[PDB]
Amino acid sequence: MQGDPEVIEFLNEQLTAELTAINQYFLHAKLQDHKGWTKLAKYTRAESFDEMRHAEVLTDRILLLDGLPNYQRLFHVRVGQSVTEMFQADREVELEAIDRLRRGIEVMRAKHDITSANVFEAILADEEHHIDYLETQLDLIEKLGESLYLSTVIEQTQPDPS
Amino acid sequence: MQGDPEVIEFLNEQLTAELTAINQYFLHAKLQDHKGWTKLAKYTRAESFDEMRHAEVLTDRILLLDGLPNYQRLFHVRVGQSVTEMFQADREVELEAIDRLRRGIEVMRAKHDITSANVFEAILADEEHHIDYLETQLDLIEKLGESLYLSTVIEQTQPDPS
Amino acid sequence: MQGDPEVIEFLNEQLTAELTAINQYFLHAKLQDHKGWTKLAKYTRAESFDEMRHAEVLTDRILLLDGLPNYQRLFHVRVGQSVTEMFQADREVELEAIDRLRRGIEVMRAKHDITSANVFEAILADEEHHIDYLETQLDLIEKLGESLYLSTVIEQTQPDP
Amino acid sequence: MQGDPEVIEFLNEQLTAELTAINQYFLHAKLQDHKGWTKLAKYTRAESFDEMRHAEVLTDRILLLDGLPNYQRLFHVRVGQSVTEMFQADREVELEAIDRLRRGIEVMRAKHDITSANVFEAILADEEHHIDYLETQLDLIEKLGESLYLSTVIEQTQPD
Amino acid sequence: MQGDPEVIEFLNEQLTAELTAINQYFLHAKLQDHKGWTKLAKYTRAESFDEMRHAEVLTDRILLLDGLPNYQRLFHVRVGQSVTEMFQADREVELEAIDRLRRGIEVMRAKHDITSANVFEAILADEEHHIDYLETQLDLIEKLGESLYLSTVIEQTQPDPS
Amino acid sequence: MQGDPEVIEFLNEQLTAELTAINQYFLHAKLQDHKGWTKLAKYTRAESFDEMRHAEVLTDRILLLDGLPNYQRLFHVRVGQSVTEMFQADREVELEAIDRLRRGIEVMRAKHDITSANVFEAILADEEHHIDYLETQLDLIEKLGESLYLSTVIEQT
Ligand SMILES: [Fe+2]
Ligand SMILES: [Fe+2]
Ligand SMILES: [Fe+2]
Ligand SMILES: [Fe+2]
Ligand SMILES: [Fe+2]
Ligand SMILES: [Fe+2]
Ligand SMILES: [Fe+2]
Ligand SMILES: [Fe+2]
Ligand SMILES: [Fe+2]
Repeated sequence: MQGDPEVIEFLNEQLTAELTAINQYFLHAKLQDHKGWTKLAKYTRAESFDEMRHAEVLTDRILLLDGLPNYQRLFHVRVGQSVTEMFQADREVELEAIDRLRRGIEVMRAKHDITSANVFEAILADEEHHIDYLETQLDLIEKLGESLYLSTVIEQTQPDPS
Repeated sequence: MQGDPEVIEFLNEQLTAELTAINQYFLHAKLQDHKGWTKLAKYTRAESFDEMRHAEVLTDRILLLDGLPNYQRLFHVRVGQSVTEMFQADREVELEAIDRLRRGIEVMRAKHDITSANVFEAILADEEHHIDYLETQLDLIEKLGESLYLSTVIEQTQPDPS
Repeated sequence: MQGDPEVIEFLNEQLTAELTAINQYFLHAKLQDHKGWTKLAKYTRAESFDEMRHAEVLTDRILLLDGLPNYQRLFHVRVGQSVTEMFQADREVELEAIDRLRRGIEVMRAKHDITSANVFEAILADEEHHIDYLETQLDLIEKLGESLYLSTVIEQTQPDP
Repeated sequence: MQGDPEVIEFLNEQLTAELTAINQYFLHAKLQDHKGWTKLAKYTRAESFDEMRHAEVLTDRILLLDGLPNYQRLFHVRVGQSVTEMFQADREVELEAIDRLRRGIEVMRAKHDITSANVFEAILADEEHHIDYLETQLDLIEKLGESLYLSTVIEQTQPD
Repeated sequence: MQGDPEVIEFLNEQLTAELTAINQYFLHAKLQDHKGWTKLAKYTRAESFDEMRHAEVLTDRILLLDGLPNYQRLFHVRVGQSVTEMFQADREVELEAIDRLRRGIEVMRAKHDITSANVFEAILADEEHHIDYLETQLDLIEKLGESLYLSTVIEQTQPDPS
Repeated sequence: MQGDPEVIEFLNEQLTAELTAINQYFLHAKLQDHKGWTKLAKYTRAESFDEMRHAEVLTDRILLLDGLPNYQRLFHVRVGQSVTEMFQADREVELEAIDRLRRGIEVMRAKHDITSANVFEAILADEEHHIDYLETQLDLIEKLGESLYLSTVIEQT
């Protein structure tokens, strides 16, 4: 039971993209946390955890196919100062991810392999949901005003009592 | 046993510093309470209690060595009318405390003492966290605007543990 | 709606006296705790906390009338070695407190003000109770002696039961 | 409040080495779980999570000093097929980490810094404990024999 | 990993001192209980258990660093009759421990190892606390009087139900 | 009340032997725990605690007789690197202990003391039980083998 080499390379590329997503999301979460912004930090921390779960399932599937996952390669990492650059870079990486997912799902369904294809469209759906969230928040910050919007994520108003 | 005068005088100076910090922070919390701003008052109250604990432990340490803790003399306590200048004053007294503590801990580690060096380390860490929070707060208020930021604290607390 | 000066410096001076009292009481409690006299330390700590509540409410009232609280100045703080001198110092402090509080309460009661007078009889009642306790303690120490009283108060902090 | 270049660069190097260690531990854990050595898999997962928390505290400290942490560059990672070589790779990365750590702690204590010195002290202690575990396990495996140890570590109690 | 025998011999000295201290305190606790003196016996029991824990940490550290823990060497064990000389002997034992631990901590921190330095710091703090207790109780028994002091600890009852 | 010198000497020798056993058991327990043989370490700590309680009751009895216990002096302590040598060391120290116990029992019984006889009987029974356990482990290891015996006791939790 050996998979095709193109299947292995597609899984490896997706795994590399997931690792880059993990690193970028964690570094961002730390940046917003240091800036003091709380809700953004916790939401992106949850997003990073979800990406780690995706990496888990992908590496299990590729390991079952009798392959050697490569944990050495990593794509480029982008950092900015304001929230707009955060959202723009995240949108870019998710867009390239969706393109790769669509190509991979098409070819995988073409070349008689399904379970890998199934986890492919699962990751596809999750990432398209994340893109929708990112796009709607980008629109909201564009319309609302940067300072006025950021007045929302930060609040010290005794949240402990409940 | 009995301690050499250097450690005793450094501990007494530190005691004076934390007494000044306690008085300054309590007055800041009370004045913040009068102007209706709520959360800042409770945060500063917690800081005041932390400084009270620091003074208590330092007094215990100095009294262990058969010294004479001084409570007669204080430093110059200063007051502000708006948020910016009291934040600045807290930062100033904090920087002075950090520099003096670093010098004393170095010279007193050089003269055979660790336990009091350890308590100085603890005070250093707590004061460093306090100054980092102060600096982040100052940057946020300068970026966002005094009025808009002040709008975020006045009400809508709702402490209901039950 | 702000009050006249005479009331405000009366309150500010009373606050300074309270701050000196809390510092002296805390120092005495810490010393007696180190020496091994535990129950005395507990009582002195309770007294110090009550005096701190006094200071807090009194400065709240000072701020109420659009005042300018000052924390810079302090009265004299005295220290002792045996229980006798500590108790005597506390007695002198309390005597000055009651005298000055009475003069202040009457002088501003004669000037169409009530709430500050009210907090003043509250403080005065507390100080009268405290001076009563210190007086009876000193009298009992005189009646019995020194070593026996310490034997009564001293306890072994075993912390193993 | 800004820190010196030497301390921040030491922090960055340690963070990078630790991230590589996290990745390596996770990889070995997954391969151990694949072949049925479940107990080793649990142990490796616990160690990887501990390294994750250590990296989190390290990046918090470096970001405290108006630093710029890097998650881009990594060091080389190695993999193994049997227990002996993977254990040896673990031990050697631990040794290099502790050596760099001792040099850094001495330099920083000379350069008037305390909090970072304390956190490197804690990390040094934990890596000392972990290297002790690795060495004792390697010696036990050597004495006992590979087949018997593998028979010991097997679970085979999968519910379905 | 291997150790330079300086730290090994310092740890062995501390180990032997701890063992002899354990024996001394255990004997003194038994004797005070025989005299009917209860609370002193309980406190000595607790501090003897503390010293045993210290010895356990010491031997754990010496075994970790690839040492050979020697338990054959024992220092001098001395006894008394009244409370005064028992307290005095405890005081001098603590003083010797403080001095030896001081020399060891300085010389070994001058040798690029700090973990055993940290455990030495903890032990030093504990011993300073214990010697402070010894000094204060000796001073109070001197001032108060011996028989009147012993009247405070004696109690006439059956074996206390724990 | 006043005891006889010979029974006091026997009690002191017993106390010294118990202290030596405490030392050897604790050191052996730590050595075995450092190598991952968990269950043996746990049992050895249990035996050490038993020896401590035995030493404490012996101290109580010897102190009852208006005598002075001995703590400065202790017997020789022996350590090994494999399981067999420590097992034999425990066996031989227990053998010499049981011999001295029997002799002291006879002499002090002839010297009219009674409660000491009972406490020596209790310690005798416990030491005999420990000897039984040691011999059973020894011949089990001998017949079965070093490797498999070490394998069946490691935990790695
Ligand atoms: Fe994660
Ligand atoms: Fe994904
Ligand atoms: Fe402070
Ligand atoms: Fe308070
Ligand atoms: Fe008062
Ligand atoms: Fe690491
Ligand atoms: Fe014990
Ligand atoms: Fe100790
Ligand atoms: Fe025994």
